Amino acid sequence: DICFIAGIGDTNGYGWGIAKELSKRNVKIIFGIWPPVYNIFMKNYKNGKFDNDMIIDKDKKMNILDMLPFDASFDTANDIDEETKNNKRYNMLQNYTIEDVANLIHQKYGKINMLVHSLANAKEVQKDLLNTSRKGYLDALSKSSYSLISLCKYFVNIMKPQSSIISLTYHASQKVVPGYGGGMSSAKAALESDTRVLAYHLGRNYNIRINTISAGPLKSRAATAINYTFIDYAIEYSEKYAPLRQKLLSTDIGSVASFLLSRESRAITGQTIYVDNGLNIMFLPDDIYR
Amino acid sequence: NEDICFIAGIGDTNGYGWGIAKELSKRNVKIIFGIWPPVYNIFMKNYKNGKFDNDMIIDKDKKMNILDMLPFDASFDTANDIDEETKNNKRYNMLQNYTIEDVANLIHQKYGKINMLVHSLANAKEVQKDLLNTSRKGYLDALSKSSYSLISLCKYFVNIMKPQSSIISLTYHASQKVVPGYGGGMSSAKAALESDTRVLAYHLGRNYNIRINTISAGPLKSRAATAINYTFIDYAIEYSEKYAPLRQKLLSTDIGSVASFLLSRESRAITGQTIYVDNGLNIMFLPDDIYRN
Amino acid sequence: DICFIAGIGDTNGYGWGIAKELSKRNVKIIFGIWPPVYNIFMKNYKNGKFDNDMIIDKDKKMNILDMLPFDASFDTANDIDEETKNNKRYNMLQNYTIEDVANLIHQKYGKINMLVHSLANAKEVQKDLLNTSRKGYLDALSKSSYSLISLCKYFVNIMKPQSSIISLTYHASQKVVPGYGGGMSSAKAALESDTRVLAYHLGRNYNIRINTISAGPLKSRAATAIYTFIDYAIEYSEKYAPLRQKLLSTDIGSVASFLLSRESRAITGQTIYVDNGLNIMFLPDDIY
Amino acid sequence: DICFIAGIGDTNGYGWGIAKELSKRNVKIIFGIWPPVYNIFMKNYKNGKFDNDMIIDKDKKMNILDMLPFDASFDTANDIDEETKNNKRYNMLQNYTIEDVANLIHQKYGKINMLVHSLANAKEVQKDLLNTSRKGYLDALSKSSYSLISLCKYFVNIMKPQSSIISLTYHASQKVVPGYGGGMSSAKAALESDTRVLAYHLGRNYNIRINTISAGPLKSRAATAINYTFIDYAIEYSEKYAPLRQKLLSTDIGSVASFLLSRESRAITGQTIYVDNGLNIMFLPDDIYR
Ligand SMILES: NC(=O)c1ccc[n+]([C@@H]2O[C@H](COP(=O)([O-])OP(=O)(O)OC[C@H]3O[C@@H](n4cnc5c(N)ncnc54)[C@H](O)[C@@H]3O)[C@@H](O)[C@H]2O)c1
Ligand SMILES: NC(=O)c1ccc[n+]([C@@H]2O[C@H](COP(=O)([O-])OP(=O)(O)OC[C@H]3O[C@@H](n4cnc5c(N)ncnc54)[C@H](O)[C@@H]3O)[C@@H](O)[C@H]2O)c1
Ligand SMILES: NC(=O)c1ccc[n+]([C@@H]2O[C@H](COP(=O)([O-])OP(=O)(O)OC[C@H]3O[C@@H](n4cnc5c(N)ncnc54)[C@H](O)[C@@H]3O)[C@@H](O)[C@H]2O)c1
Ligand SMILES: NC(=O)c1ccc[n+]([C@@H]2O[C@H](COP(=O)([O-])OP(=O)(O)OC[C@H]3O[C@@H](n4cnc5c(N)ncnc54)[C@H](O)[C@@H]3O)[C@@H](O)[C@H]2O)c1
Ligand SMILES: Oc1cc(Cl)ccc1Oc1ccc(Cl)cc1Cl
Ligand SMILES: Oc1cc(Cl)ccc1Oc1ccc(Cl)cc1Cl
Ligand SMILES: Oc1cc(Cl)ccc1Oc1ccc(Cl)cc1Cl
Ligand SMILES: Oc1cc(Cl)ccc1Oc1ccc(Cl)cc1Cl
Ligand SMILES: [Cl-]
Ligand SMILES: [Cl-]
Ligand SMILES: [Cl-]
Ligand SMILES: [Cl-]
Repeated sequence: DICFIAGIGDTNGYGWGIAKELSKRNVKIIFGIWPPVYNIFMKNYKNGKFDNDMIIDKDKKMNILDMLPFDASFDTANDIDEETKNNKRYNMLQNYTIEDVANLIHQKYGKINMLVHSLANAKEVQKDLLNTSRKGYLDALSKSSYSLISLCKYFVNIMKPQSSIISLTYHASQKVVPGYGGGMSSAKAALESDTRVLAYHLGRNYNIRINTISAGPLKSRAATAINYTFIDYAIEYSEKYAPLRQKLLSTDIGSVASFLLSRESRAITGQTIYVDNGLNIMFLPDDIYR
Repeated sequence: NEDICFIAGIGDTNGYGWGIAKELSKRNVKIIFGIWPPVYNIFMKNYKNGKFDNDMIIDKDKKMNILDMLPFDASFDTANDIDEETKNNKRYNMLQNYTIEDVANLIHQKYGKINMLVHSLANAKEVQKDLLNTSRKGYLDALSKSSYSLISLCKYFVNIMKPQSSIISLTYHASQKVVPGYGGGMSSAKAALESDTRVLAYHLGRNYNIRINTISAGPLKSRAATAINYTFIDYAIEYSEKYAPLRQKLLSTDIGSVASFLLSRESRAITGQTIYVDNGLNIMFLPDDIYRN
Repeated sequence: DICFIAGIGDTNGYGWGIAKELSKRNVKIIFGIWPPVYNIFMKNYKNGKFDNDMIIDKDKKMNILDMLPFDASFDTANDIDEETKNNKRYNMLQNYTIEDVANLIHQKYGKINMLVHSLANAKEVQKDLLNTSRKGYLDALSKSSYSLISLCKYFVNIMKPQSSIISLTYHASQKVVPGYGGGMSSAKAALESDTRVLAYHLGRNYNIRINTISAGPLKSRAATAIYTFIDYAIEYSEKYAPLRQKLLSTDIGSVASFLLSRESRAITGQTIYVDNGLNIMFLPDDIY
Repeated sequence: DICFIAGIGDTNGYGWGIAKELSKRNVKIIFGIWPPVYNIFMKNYKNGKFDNDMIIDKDKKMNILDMLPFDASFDTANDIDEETKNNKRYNMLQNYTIEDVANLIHQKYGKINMLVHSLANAKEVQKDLLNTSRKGYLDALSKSSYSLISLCKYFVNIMKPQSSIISLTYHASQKVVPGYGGGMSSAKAALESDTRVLAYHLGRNYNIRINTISAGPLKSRAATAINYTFIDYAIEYSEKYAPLRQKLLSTDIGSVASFLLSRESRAITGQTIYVDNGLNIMFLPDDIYR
């Protein structure tokens, strides 16, 4: 049981919660870390900054097999642009394209069992969809949607039959969340549809499964960066109006992904699964209702 | 405390209830069967003749463990709802406490409060009839037995369940897309069960911190399935094994594994949901003939 | 073109709005009027109380072909219960069952081509779903959902091919609306599913189309009989729907009239939202 | 009432069917024609090759207000690349960018009432999703999805009160259609999501409505160019298994588009309306049951 988790930058996101929960099941875990934060992550980890965040309970802490620099906007080394080659954080680093990381993992560890796509990006997220530029829009689809397909395409050859693949989405794909701008809504819409199409292909040709988890709000780094703030309203609305009022943890999403990545979920594929305390089911805020 | 599950809708070892039972016991969850009185005795005779002994094996070193088996009719909420004919029925008279209220109270006396509840049952007298030609009594019977029964079970079991408890039912994709042959208001009853799962999840969540979901299952050759009007169930299985993204035979235990996950605390942020456990066949639009190789 | 419109009690509901819009397209309209309110309706009509409400524009007035008593609880006269036999409001009336009304319409005007189901009922609507009784839930399904099926079964043989059928639903079927109790949510969910299954059977065997309009909130008599629920619903919708305009009964009538016509002949089994776009929204807008 | 129809390259598509049904309600019609096929269209039209296809009934025939070159690849003139600029079919054409045509329509005809998006393109449609390149994918999203956004953005300030917008999508967005490759599934998924997001911003800022029609299969030039071929299979299945067994015509979609573009439909926005003889509602083939 080896899982590659792409899209860990710190201990505050969904990627860390998935790591944690899978570690609970003695899955070996490999982090794919975006190069602009790689060296920072590695320093904090080496200086024990996350040690407390690695604790599960009395007698298991997390065990991280490897941490690799990983940029899912580049499929192969030939795709790396000149702007990126001329960026100091990327220059120390090698083998950070989807193809390169897949080759490295395979040669180093052999075939793996699970894959987590826990990343997204969009230059113009601050702009509403109507005022998003073409370049901004396509950047969102490239980083947040296409990335999954290419990840699947390069990883299928290094995954065993009956492996499982997970991505994270948001309900803004399906119902309007003002503030979820820059084509991110569009990108999550595509990702949930592509999950179906990929499940057909991965199912039939590889007996590999793929699903997506539509998560509720978490104050991760990426979330707080959208412009108190958007995420703060989102959390507070969720905790007020969700069927289950308890605070939503990265690790609640971690448990469901760990189930979807295991053979326990073997008759589930191509699905969007809501791990959001049931908020998605509500139509009207509850205020007046006695 | 400790995990105890009531599974309403076990009439033999060939249905989803038994798969859920088997997967729950795998996880050392205590399990009580709710068995429809018309088939209660036949079930109890086979269980003691050892006829389920082989179906009860989990593996070389594990066997299922059944805490209790009770007569249960989800047609009746209380004793006073029991009609004249059923009273005169000899399959029912030597059996007591089989109304929804009664079985809850009985379970709560013998064992105290439970953690888990599975609704694994449906009935519809005119299932063989198309929806357009299904009578009012036919339609209301389907809704009564397959949809309202879940609501009543919830209502009565809510006060004998611990907080953080979980509830599941089973549904079929016929609710959302047209399956001819799924007659007699069964389609309508699953549509309602899926809608009711959401509304119940709101009320159960806010007031008791209890979760409820439904599993939309692919085809299984259960006793009931073979009672639908080749036969319906054989085409469904054959079609699904041919056209689903995943070609494996769908097993009751595949539903049971997912059920046990939804019933456990690993799914604590999931509620009100319809979860597809059907090898991904729901995601397909057209048959795959021209395209495949 | 002749349309039977089941579920008119007054000018303030969706049925009247549909009637108004159909009459705009020269469709002849037959009202199915629930017996409790039949007398009152015919009295008010006779004394000219609906005369302003019948004007479409200054060159066109609604024309109403007939007004027939109608209770969708009863498939045949054999189904009428003792309580109803003790109701004077019914004892003075005839041919109000689904079977009888279809026969009467067919005997009187021949085959028709449009049918509108604009009705619902549930005795325990004030009770949340969890504390709704079996009798109450089944009542909601019987009156609000099964009634569509039976209306279809009885009208199919007095309808021409290329006919069209419409009912009204609410988004409580698909997303939680607290206060929409009694199993009304369950009934709308069943109606939307049955709309698909009926579309298949009616499509292949009769070349007949059937769809459901999911309407936004309107301050009808039945709505008010449920802040109050309906004023909350309306305020929220007007606060948050993509479109600010007040939702009018005739905005539904306009879509119903399109769906009932040949212009929508490639559309069947569909739930069409006519609600100022409210259904698309996730979160309140305020801070944004 | 004036409608601009983006995506008519011949009389065999849904664009033509919409133009026909709108002309039937005396709407004035402007075509946005892709420059690569603009000349041949103008030749064919000028020679009478479309006269029979312009016949509506006994006494009415289509009346076209204008026919303009138009490429939804380019938002403004500054976006046009040098290869395109030198291409023979572009270098005598002008004002064919999204912004330029909007401004041309405006000064030529004043403000308009209706806008139809009836285009799609994807350079790698013959490749299944998993095997689609990043560039192909983004090209599908750029031409088939982002273009709607850009059309909206440049047109809103040239639209009259009570204006309405439609585009055309396909059910492969929601359920798997093998063969609908190249990220077209993805693009249609984006389009349907974006239709909701646009409906919100357009409704609240401009009281403008936008919907999408999910059409059944039509033997158009674009459909034939995909691939039993893909389209012949799709039509055969639709005609055998739809609740309504009848040939699906471009005017069937035209009729719905006309409605949605009109004031009869003013309480409808952000929706995906299925015009497919009810095929979308079916689960499995019908063979056994009958
Ligand atoms: N946080 C929430 O409230 C929430 C809700 C719904 C969905 N999601 C989704 O969960 C996933 C993770 O988000 P999160 O909140 O955990 O954010 P996060 O900041 O913790 O993780 C996002 C990660 O993406 C990485 N990344 C960005 N661009 C990349 C690129 N081009 N190549 C490789 N990596 C890149 C960043 O380094 C970062 O570590 C995303 O898909 C997000 O859209 C989050
Ligand atoms: N078999 C399938 O392919 C399939 C597919 C989708 C959903 N489901 C659902 O799974 C659930 C169980 O079906 P199954 O396939 O295991 O068949 P099954 O024959 O094993 O289960 C049906 C059970 O319902 C019980 N029952 C019927 N009426 C009852 C009543 N009034 N009161 C109490 N019990 C009653 C019977 O004892 C019977 O054992 C049902 O809800 C069904 O709709 C089954
Ligand atoms: N008003 C709204 O906000 C709204 C919103 C969404 C959906 N709807 C739906 O639209 C339809 C019409 O409702 P409305 O709000 O216009 O209310 P309404 O009060 O105008 O119409 C309800 C009618 O149903 C009739 N009725 C009740 N029981 C009947 C029976 N057994 N047989 C025949 N008629 C019977 C009543 O006489 C009444 O005239 C209903 O299905 C309702 O659920 C209404
Ligand atoms: N034909 C079907 O069975 C079907 C089914 C569902 C949806 N649709 C959708 O309907 C719409 C119309 O398709 P159609 O089948 O009528 O095919 P079509 O060949 O008539 O339409 C495509 C048109 O778009 C033009 N075009 C392509 N790229 C362009 C761009 N760069 N800028 C401007 N114009 C461009 C082409 O010249 C062509 O005329 C598309 O969005 C399509 O996806 C079609
Ligand atoms: O998808 C999300 C949804 C929410 Cl409610 C919060 C954070 C999310 O994640 C992102 C949002 C925008 C960008 Cl640009 C990148 C990421 Cl990771
Ligand atoms: O729901 C089901 C779906 C399938 Cl594919 C097969 C069997 C099913 O179960 C039933 C079907 C009809 C009746 Cl009357 C009772 C039951 Cl338990
Ligand atoms: O469905 C409805 C939805 C809304 Cl928002 C308002 C009124 C509605 O109509 C009804 C609601 C309950 C009952 Cl018992 C009967 C009817 Cl006619
Ligand atoms: O969307 C469509 C759906 C179908 Cl069934 C047939 C044709 C369609 O339209 C297209 C499909 C692919 C490309 Cl590249 C361009 C276009 Cl216009
Ligand atoms: Cl936005
Ligand atoms: Cl049926
Ligand atoms: Cl309620
Ligand atoms: Cl594909």
